[PDB]
Amino acid sequence: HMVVADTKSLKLLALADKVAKTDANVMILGPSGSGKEVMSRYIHNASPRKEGPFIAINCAAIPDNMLEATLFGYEKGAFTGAVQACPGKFEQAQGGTILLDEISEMDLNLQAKLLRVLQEREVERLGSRKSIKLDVRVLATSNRDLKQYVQAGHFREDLYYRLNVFPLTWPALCERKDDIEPLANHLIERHCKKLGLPVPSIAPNAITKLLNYPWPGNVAELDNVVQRALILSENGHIQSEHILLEG
Amino acid sequence: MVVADTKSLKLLALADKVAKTDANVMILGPSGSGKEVMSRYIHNASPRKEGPFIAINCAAIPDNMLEATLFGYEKGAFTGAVQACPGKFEQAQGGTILLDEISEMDLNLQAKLLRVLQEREVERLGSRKSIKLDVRVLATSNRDLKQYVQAGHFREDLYYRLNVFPLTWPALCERKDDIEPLANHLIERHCKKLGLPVPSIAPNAITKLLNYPWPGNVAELDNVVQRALILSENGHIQSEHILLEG
Amino acid sequence: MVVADTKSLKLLALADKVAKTDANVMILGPSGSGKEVMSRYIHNASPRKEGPFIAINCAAIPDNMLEATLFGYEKGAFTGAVQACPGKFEQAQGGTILLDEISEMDLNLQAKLLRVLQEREVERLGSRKSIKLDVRVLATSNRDLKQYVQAGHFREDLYYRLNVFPLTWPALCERKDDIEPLANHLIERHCKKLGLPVPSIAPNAITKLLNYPWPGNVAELDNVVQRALILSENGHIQSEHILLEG
Amino acid sequence: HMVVADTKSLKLLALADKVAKTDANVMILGPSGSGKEVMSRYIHNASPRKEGPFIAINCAAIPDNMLEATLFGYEKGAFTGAVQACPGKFEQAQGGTILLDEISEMDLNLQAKLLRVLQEREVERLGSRKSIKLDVRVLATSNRDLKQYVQAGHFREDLYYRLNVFPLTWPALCERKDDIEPLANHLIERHCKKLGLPVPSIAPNAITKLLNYPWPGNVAELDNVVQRALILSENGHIQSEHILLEG
Amino acid sequence: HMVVADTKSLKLLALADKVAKTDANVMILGPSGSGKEVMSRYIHNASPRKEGPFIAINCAAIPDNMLEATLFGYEKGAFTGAVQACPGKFEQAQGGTILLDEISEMDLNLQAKLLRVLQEREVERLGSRKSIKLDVRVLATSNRDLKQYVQAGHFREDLYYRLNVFPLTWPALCERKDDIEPLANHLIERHCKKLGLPVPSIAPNAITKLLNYPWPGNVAELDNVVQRALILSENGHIQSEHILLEG
Amino acid sequence: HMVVADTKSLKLLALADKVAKTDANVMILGPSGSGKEVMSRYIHNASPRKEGPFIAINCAAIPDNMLEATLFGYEKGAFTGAVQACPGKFEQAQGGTILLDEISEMDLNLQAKLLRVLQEREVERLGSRKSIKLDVRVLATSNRDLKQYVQAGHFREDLYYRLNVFPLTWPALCERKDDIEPLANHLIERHCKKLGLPVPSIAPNAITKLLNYPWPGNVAELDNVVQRALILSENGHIQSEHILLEG
Amino acid sequence: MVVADTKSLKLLALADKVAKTDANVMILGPSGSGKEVMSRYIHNASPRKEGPFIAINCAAIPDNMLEATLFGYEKGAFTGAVQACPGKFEQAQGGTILLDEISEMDLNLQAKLLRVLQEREVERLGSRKSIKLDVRVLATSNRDLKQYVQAGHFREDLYYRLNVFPLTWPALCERKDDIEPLANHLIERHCKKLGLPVPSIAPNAITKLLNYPWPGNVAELDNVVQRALILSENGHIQSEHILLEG
Repeated sequence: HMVVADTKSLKLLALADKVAKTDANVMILGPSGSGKEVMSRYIHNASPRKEGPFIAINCAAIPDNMLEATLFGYEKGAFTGAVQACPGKFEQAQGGTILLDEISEMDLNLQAKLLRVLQEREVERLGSRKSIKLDVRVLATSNRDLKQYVQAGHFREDLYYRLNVFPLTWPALCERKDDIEPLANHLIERHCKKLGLPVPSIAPNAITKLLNYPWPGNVAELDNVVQRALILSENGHIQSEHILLEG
Repeated sequence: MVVADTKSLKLLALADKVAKTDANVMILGPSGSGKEVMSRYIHNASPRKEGPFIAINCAAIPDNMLEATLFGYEKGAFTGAVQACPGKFEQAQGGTILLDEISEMDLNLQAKLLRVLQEREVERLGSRKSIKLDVRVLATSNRDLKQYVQAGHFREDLYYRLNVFPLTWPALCERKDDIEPLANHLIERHCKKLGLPVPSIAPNAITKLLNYPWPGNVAELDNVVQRALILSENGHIQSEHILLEG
Repeated sequence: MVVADTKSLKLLALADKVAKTDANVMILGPSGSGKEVMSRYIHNASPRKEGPFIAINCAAIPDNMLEATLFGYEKGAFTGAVQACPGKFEQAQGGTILLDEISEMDLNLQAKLLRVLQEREVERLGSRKSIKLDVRVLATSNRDLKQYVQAGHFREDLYYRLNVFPLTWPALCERKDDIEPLANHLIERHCKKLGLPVPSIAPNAITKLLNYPWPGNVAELDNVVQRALILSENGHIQSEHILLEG
Repeated sequence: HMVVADTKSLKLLALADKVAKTDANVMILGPSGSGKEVMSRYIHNASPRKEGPFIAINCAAIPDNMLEATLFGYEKGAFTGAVQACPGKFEQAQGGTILLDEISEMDLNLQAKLLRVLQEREVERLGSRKSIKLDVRVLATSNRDLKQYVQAGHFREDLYYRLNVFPLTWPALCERKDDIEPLANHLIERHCKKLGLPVPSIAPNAITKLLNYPWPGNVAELDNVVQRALILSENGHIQSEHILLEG
Repeated sequence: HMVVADTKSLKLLALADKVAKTDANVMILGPSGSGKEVMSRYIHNASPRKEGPFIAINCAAIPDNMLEATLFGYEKGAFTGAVQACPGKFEQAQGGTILLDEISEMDLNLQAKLLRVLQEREVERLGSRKSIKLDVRVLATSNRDLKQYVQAGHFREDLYYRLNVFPLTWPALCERKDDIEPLANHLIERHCKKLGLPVPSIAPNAITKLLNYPWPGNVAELDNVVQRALILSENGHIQSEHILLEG
Repeated sequence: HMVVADTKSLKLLALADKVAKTDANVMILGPSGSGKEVMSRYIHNASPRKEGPFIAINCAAIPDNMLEATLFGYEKGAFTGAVQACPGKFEQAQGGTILLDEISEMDLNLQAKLLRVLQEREVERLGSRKSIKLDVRVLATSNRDLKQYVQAGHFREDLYYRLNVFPLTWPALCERKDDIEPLANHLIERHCKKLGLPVPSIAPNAITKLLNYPWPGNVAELDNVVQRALILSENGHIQSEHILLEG
Repeated sequence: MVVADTKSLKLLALADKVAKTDANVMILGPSGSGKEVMSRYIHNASPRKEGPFIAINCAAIPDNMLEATLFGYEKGAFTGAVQACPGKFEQAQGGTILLDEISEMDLNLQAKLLRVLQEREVERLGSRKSIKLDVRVLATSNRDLKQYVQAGHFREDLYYRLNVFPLTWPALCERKDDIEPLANHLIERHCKKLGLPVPSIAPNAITKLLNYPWPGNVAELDNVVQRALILSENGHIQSEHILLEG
């Protein structure tokens, strides 16, 4: 789960705890990453719905234009290709929490649909006129200023406010450098756990080399550098020579 | 309908006058929930009080189903119409219908609405049969309709038919005396909905709310208030709990 | 029907001249409902007064059904033609038809109308059978048709055939002596259809109406009047009850 | 038909009398009007085919793009809409005269078909390979300088030469003011005769008022002014006040 | 057939006699005129195929884009409208001569099909894979510089050289004035014979009037002026007064 | 058969003899002509695949976009028009040599297919997924610089290197004047033999006229001049007067 | 593999360290045969050396069958699919697949590829059934992927998945000590597949080959070599047989 050390991150987890015990929609802003989903589950496991299902969907990763079809579901013959009936992600997240990752990639028409789901607390599959009563807690993320996206006319203003009741800005890695070392060691361990290998120590100069890199790719880039260093050290003591950043 | 500003009370005074009549009411101003509740205020003060109240947001209907929802359709009137379905005008029989954000209707859809208003009857899509209509019409626009007409995006004849009695529900910053009662209203109905006790708002917090221009109006006030309730852990809302934009 | 201005009376005097005949009357001037009441006046003053009077607005028919309603259509003449249907020309047999806003016809629709006027025959879309017509034709336009012809949007041959006896029904500000009698008529017919006793207008209210340029003409006057009746609560309309966009 | 008095118009009828005796194609030039057809009928009744049929078609007045279909005819199913077999206008004008009014409205493809009709003296209906022998004399009109229209590439040069064997330019009404008074009297007469009314006289001042108007609408406009004067005079003596022109 | 008198034309006919005796493809260039296809016929009847068929097709006059279908022929159903099988123009000109008039109107694809016909000396109908063996001599014309047309990418270079073995340029009427008087008389004769009328002569003053006109329409215009003159002269002797030129 | 005399031409035939013994792909460059095919035929007859089939296809002469269809072949119903099965040019060239004349006319997709054919030594018809083992030597031509064509992104680089293993640039006729006279005589020869005529000689002055013309049309243009001269001389002695160049 | 240049030897040394793992390898540099020779080296040095090795060039598949051949497809999944067909991933089960020139995939194919890497399972086109995959992934680009991501033509998330262990296989001029061993190698395999004795390369020819920049790299060297063998009549290759760009 969430492993931090920087004071700004600790403050952000503190806020995450306050909103967790409620049913408010959480908007996780900041650069795109995987932490956002690490917090989403954290919020879930801290919410009164910890035993409920946790469903995640990335609105910027679904090919063949099946974002709409995945969210709301569809009946047999709702569109060219719909060979079967299929429950939406909202249905699978009944009594639990759904995560709409990268929500800023929804077209204006899809937002108008999503708005109705939030308002009516009911969902209807594509090609269906039957509504489904919904008890689902909604989380969402965005790597861009939604307020300006509303101004640009690419996002609904009404939907914007309904989702920004409790925004949390999960910052880049360079703005929380105290998180780098705990995160680095965490990646080393979980990768050693995959292969039954003992976790190796990490050199001081290696750490200093990591702390002083701006990390434009954030956690995703850190995971690469670490995994790369583990290859170089052959799962052994990693030193500054094993740390190859874009420098 | 929670108001307190003297200019808002004047507006409710006008609303009480048209309520007694069957006149088309156009509620102007910025988009919001108020235009929706001020329309239902009129209904409950109208001779059609006990009648049905139908609302439709022309800027919120997905899949281009605005026309199909208003007038209804017969089976197979368009690709996807797998059943018969009455229009919102039919559902508003003997009562009131609200055409929220009416400026979103295309010129063709305006021509159909015009026919409905003048002939007091409606026809479903893919239907030749007219249905006699006894419906009081309310509408809403966040645009200057006259400027919209002159821009050639709105029918002039339809404009005058809907603009016999325009009420302009202003922005929240030009009716600041409504802000404190509104906030307490928003807190209450949110707490009641969640089965929680209603907290009060500290004097400093009120001052903080009154001096914000509210570019998002009521929709933003509900935001701030719901956020404050989370920060206050459902306790009394202090100035520290009110985050506006920074 | 309800005029008092000397230039309006002189126009109705001209209306009686053509009424006796079967000549095509072109009614020019601002887009209004007043044009239809004069065309009714022409009909009721014509030897076809006992015949039918059918009106059609060429700028108010949705779903591109202007051609379909004028000429009629057989079953399956177009995708949607689910039945046979007589045109507006057939219904006006032995009487008078009013082609309101005739400047909205596409050049192709004009060529078909020209065919009807010349041969005194009509044929439904889908049909090759022509129907002998005995119909007197009236038309309107808020547009300089001569200018429209030069702009290549209107047929020159059709123009001259309809411009035998052009009558220009002027704007409301160019016939202000009609304003006061018209205002009382709008009050009377509105109150009567709502079962309310008819109120009169205060002198100050009259002067206020006479000195407004009326960019919306009779359509706008009806708005202001109905608005005043709401404000006056069906009492005597005072100067304060008259809210125009000054 | 025909009512002239101007010296330049009398010469033009004199020319019409010469081609009438022949089978030559006549191109009637000048501004569009009814006079174009009444001279075509004058030629026909002065022609050896005077007992033959006279067929007229306005190429600029046939709706639904039925120009080609009306001229050549069509068998059942030649195009989407052909629910029957139908003879062409050329077939109807067999042994007589056909009038192609405003011929400059034909597309270059339609011209190519008309060309082969003039050359081979045969016509084929749309959707038919069966050719029909034709004994038809051809007349045509145009409000356009066909030579300029040829040079512009909108008209076939070869067709231009077959049709402009004997051009006759029926001028604007202002270039033949001596025709105005006889023409006005003709209109007053035929209207009153159509209603069984006695023909009224026309004041000298009314005549002079008509003579000094340029008539941009030519004969078509004159007919309007005359009718309007009859309406105003109540079929009575037309005076210099029943003549409403422009102002 | 050929009615010439100018030494310029006589030298061309002299050249025509040489190729006639051979099977070489003749390219007749010069302004578009009926004049050519008289030479094409002269070439044919002076050729060893004088008893064979003579088929002429004008590539710029075939309506409804039926150039390719009439030249190659089709089987039933080769295109929308083909309700039967139909031999091409090449098949009809078997053992004789075919004339491809205005060959510069063929699109690059049609040209590629014609090229293959010249090489393989066999043709296949549209919608047909069976190839018909041919023994046809090919003649062609063009009113434009084919070389320039090749450089403009509107004509195949290989096809150009196959057809331009023996190019004969049939000049404008003004560049061979001594042909005018004999041509004029021939146009009067064949027109007067066509209508069963006695053929008249042309006055000397009328002759000189014809000789000093540049003839931009060439012999299509000369045939026009003549037919118009015969109308005015009432089939009598043509005087200069009867000759109305466009100038 | 290759008839040359220029020292630069003899060098290319010397090179051609070296590759003929091998199985390498030969790219013949220079202006488009027929001499490129008679070199392919030469290379074939000098190759160990001499007795094998020689199949030639011009990629710039196949109408109706049937280039891809004729090369690879197709099964019944591979495209709208494929009414039967049909073997490709590669199949017909089994155990022999194929000539891809003007290969620069292949679209990038068709090039990617040809590349696979060269690599895997297999071909499959359109609409078929069964592949056919190939034993075919590939020769190709191009009237343009393939390197610039690759740089222009209109030709695959990898394919360019597979085809330009042994490029031979067959120059224009002006860069090898010593070939003109032997070529011209050869043309006079074979053009006589097809008619059963005795071969005539060509005057010294006439030869000199040939040598000093730049021949922008090369061999194709030379053949025209020769044929034209034979027509003018009536298959007799050719003099400088019979030689009409574009001058 | 040939290799003699210190640069290439260090790259192969790095290849050995990543071979023993299941990490995705990114082989960068100009397009050539050498990339797949390294991808095969990585395989034969990996614990999956006895497993299947599947190669697919994303820039060489005709008729847009890149997505189809990679993922596989059920019958009639697209207009052309007349049969079921397993994808390249299915064929590379328990072994290694090489996605050659991966920068040619469109953003959609990249999204599909991403899910395959994440979930370690694939589903054919027109199929809902997911196939569990034990497949090691190698990839190749002749393009700066980082820049390609910034240009918005490549997914950033997919980029970092593949950029765990990037290896840049340089141009032939940046590793000249490989030229001579590579040259003799190309002669050897070309002569052996043609049933000819292998010729040697003269000292003067070697230096002539060493001082050419090789913009076409190995593909050009193989080209130049094969041409030399023809000129040498399969004899020893002299500098006179080396035709480059003179």
